[PDB]
Amino acid sequence: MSLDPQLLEVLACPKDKGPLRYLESEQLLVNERLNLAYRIDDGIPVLLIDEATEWTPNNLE
Repeated sequence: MSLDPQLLEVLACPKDKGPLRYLESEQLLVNERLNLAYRIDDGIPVLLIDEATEWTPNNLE
């Protein structure tokens, strides 16, 4: 199927257990349902319960 799935694998949220959306540009893992983001810091993705930071969510009224 081409590409390199080995260097990716499946990264899921520790709480939601859902697959995080991988941003290749800045190595960001965002849960699109909780609107929370996990950072991959120097090759190490910090997947913790409370280490999730607020990301740009849905717009307001």
